[PDB]
Amino acid sequence: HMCDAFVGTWKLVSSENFDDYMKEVGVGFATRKVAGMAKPNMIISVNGDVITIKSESTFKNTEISFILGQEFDEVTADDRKVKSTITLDGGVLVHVQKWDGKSTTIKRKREDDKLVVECVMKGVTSTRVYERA
Ligand SMILES: Cc1c(Cc2ccccc2)nc(C(C)(C)C)c(-c2nnn[nH]2)c1-c1ccccc1
Repeated sequence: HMCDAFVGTWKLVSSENFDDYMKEVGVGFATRKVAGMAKPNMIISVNGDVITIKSESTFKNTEISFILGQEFDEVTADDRKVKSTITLDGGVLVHVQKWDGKSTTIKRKREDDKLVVECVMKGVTSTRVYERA
């Protein structure tokens, strides 16, 4: 219901430093190059306490469905198996992924008519902006 403001279909309109963020995370060259090209839609829906986030692109389609604060297993777009927890803190969806002893955090926030996705690995940050389809 505050989560309401995220629901919808959001198309990528800009990206900054995503290749460097992916490098830091450990994504391989072929997947960086092809994923980097893509123009994914991020589709967010809610049904009760279950939130679903889908990403659809020419590269890969991904889907997670989860309850806030309850850890789950995820397969990332670059085919890594991680343990994820998503919480809603001060209005921002905060997605933490843990794998192989590492961690990254992906934040989704509403800013004006945009959905802004900030990805952080160590000190490398990427910002991706999406707008309503
Ligand atoms: C490859 C990839 C990664 C890699 C990665 C995953 C997990 C942690 C760190 C890196 N990450 C993302 C996030 C969630 C982080 C932005 C996307 C992505 N962009 N739009 N929707 N999904 C894609 C992606 C998916 C389809 C098409 C293009 C890009």
